[PDB]
Amino acid sequence: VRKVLMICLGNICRSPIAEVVMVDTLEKANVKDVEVDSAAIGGWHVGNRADPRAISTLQKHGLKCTHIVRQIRKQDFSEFDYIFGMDEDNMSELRRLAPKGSKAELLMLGDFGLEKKNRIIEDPYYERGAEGFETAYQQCVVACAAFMKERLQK
Repeated sequence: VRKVLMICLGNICRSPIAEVVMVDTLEKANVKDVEVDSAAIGGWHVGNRADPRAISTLQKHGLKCTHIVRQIRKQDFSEFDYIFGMDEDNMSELRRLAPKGSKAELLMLGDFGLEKKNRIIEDPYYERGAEGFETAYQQCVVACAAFMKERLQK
């Protein structure tokens, strides 16, 4: 099995969408030997569910989110083949957390598929509405497909 882990700062807005979109993306491609999970850098929301705006955004697109927030752990860097951050702050945090020489490949999700200017998946939490969740969703749809096609399907 190949294992993919989506990471964002709190695991209530961005990475649960990326996790759900990746699973949906694998399903449409009939790729069955890839497991997907998500987790948080920080611990504020551990035990909670995704942001209501993330849940509603996925529903809008016929997807469901039943994920429970957990925090990343060091053994993640030995269990997962691919660990994805959403933005450059994510990448810095993952770099400092990864045990040197651990097997996980650290990638930023938007380096796949998107144009350069659209590669950062921005934290939507502090906006009023859910527009920032929809754009994260659109980005994940493009990025996840491209990653799957290049790296997972060769």
